[PDB]
Order: sequence, then C-alpha cells, then structure tokens
Amino acid sequence: ANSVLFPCKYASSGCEITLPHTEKADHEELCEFRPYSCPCPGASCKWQGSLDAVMPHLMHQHKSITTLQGEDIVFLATDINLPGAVDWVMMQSCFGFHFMLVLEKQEKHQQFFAIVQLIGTRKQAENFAYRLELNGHRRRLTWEATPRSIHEGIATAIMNSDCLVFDTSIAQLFAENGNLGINVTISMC
Amino acid sequence: ANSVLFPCKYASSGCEITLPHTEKADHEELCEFRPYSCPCPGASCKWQGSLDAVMPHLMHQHKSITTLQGEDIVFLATDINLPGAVDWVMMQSCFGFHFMLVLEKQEDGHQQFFAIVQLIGTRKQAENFAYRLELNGHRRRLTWEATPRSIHEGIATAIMNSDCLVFDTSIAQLFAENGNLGINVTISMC
Ligand SMILES: [Cl-]
Ligand SMILES: [Cl-]
Ligand SMILES: [Cl-]
Ligand SMILES: [Zn+2]
Ligand SMILES: [Zn+2]
Ligand SMILES: [Zn+2]
Ligand SMILES: [Zn+2]
Repeated sequence: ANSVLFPCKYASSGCEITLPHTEKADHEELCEFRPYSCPCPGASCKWQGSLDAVMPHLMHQHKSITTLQGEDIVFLATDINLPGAVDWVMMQSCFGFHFMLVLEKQEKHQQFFAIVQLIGTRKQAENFAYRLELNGHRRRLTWEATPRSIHEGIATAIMNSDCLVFDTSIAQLFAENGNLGINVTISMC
Repeated sequence: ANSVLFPCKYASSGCEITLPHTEKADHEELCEFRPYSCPCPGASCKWQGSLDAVMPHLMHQHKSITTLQGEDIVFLATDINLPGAVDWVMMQSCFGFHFMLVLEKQEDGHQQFFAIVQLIGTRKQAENFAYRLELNGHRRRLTWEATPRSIHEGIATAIMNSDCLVFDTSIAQLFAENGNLGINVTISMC
C-alpha cells in the first residue's frame, strides 16, 4: 500500500511528523522543534530550546549580558588584567538580528580570543561580515570574518584560532585604565 | 673661557670633534659618524656603519634580499610551514625611501609569526609614514597598521613586546596558499 515514511530528525525533541524522503530536509530546516544549546560561554548553562527562544533565554537567565543597538558599536571589556580565565559577552542588535560578541581570556601567560556569532542559521550568517578593531596611539589591529552561527558555536573556531587572537602584551598596548575597547562593525555582504 | 674638552661619542667611528661637555649632546644628535647595526634579521651579520652606508651594505652583502618598487605590494613568503626559527626579508622602495619588511617565525608549544616594517632612516623620518600589513583569505582578513620603526630603534624590542602583527601557525593556515603566505604591505604618508 503506502510508501515508507521517515521520522523528522527532531522527533526526540517532540516532532511527530513523518515524511517522504524528498520532503525530509525541507521540513527539518523549518522544524520549530529543532533544539539549540545556550550560546553563553562556556560551561555553566544547560538550557536548550528553540531558535526563537534563545534571545528570551539570554534576557531572562543572563542579565549581566548587555545588548547594544546599531551596526557599529564599541564593546568596552573592563578589567582585562584582573586574574584568571575570564569571559566578556555582549549582544548587538542590527539588521533584524542579534549577534553575540565574545571575548575570552585563556591562561597558557594569557591570551585573548574575540569572535562574533549570529543567533540565526549558517545561511543567514553568510550574508554578514563582522569587523573587530583595536585602536591605540598610531596603532590598529583589525580582524574581519563571517560570524559563526549558534549551531556551529564558537568553541571550535577558538580552538582553531579562527578569530581575533592576541596576547597580554597586545591587550596592554591597546587598553586604557585597565579596559580594552573593541570597535565592532557588522555589515551586509 | 678655560675649558675641558671631550671627544664626541662616535670618535671610534671616525669623528674627530672635541668639545666642552655642555655642547657634546647637541653635536652628537646631528653627528654623521653615528653607527647603525646591519638591520637584516636575526643574529649573523656584525657589520656596523653610518646611515648612508646601510643601503650599500645591504646591496653588497645581502644580495639575496629582493626589492620591489611600489607603495602597495605583495610580499610572498615561501614555505611558511618550515619548522623552527625562520626569517623572510625584503625591501620596499617608495616615497624616496627604502623600507625593510620582516616576517619572523619564532619557537614553548607556540610557534608564532611576527611581521613588522622598519624604515632605513631616522625616527623623525619614520614619523611621516604609516604602514599596513594585511593577510587575506577566504572571507577572512587580518590587518595591522602602525608607524614603521627606524633602524636605530630596530625591531627586536618591538617583537619582544608584540608591537607588530603577531599570528600563530594555526591562523596562518587561513591565509596560506600552496605553502606560501602573501602579505599585502601598503605604505602611506601621514
Ligand atoms: Cl608609543
Ligand atoms: Cl583612518
Ligand atoms: Cl646612540
Ligand atoms: Zn520536525
Ligand atoms: Zn543559558
Ligand atoms: Zn661627532
Ligand atoms: Zn649585514
């Protein structure tokens, strides 16, 4: 009688629908049951939810994250020299989306990694570029790349140095009064 | 009137001026006998000479250093994945001056590259210039901009202080092609 149907790959998240194979990828791309992990670095939070639930999750459970508005902002990371492994996290709203800016300090001497991810898909992220600048007297260091999508996350890119990477000596060249300004410009491409 | 005279600090390099102590500093700041070390990295050439002897030295003794003439050039450093300590050097001619571009690969579980530009000239001359180093890859760009160091300052202190373009062997793979790394060097007047 009927042909063989496939479960949606998000059946374990509650997705009841079964589909012919040709329709399966189309459906999973749009499935509201698709789970996303909390994108706030790094280990604490075990929340999972839908893509449209991520920004509300951040607003309700991570109140220390600020959200600036605009495509060209300044990310002031304060107290870059106070001891340990440390994270700074900020959201940036522009182009109808929210981008998360992360600066992570790792101990090795210390080094810093700065990266941007979009609360959105890879196909959406590929329409943007982000630029991180450090500005100092007669000095400028700039990184430009495509934002990571939250499904991809940022840990892999940081492991690969595929982001702005700089040491304590660099941070000191650019810091003022113990704080480091990072200019962040999101553009369409 | 009566006076105790002192030799210029560059007497050993040929300066025969002797002067009262109060005017010694004023002379030495403009004295043409001031020696400069060979600016070519890292440690093997011991030559020293006056500023006007530096370009003839590089041309006589360091013939494998290539020069490109232009304000906006591509420095192609070949074989960037060679292990250990490695230097690449070339000269860029523009605005009436010569600039030395250096890429240094150093080796703690961290090989890192340092790229920096020095003017064959004085600090005062270098202050009129800016340089931009850009690495370009697929949907990626890493840029450093700064004032070139003068050859009297050298580049060792800047490299020690990461006051230059600094990148590891992992991020280099984003920019390398065929095992080589193109660095765009643009010099401008400010
Ligand atoms: Cl300075
Ligand atoms: Cl500018
Ligand atoms: Cl001196
Ligand atoms: Zn589904
Ligand atoms: Zn969370
Ligand atoms: Zn003299
Ligand atoms: Zn020499």
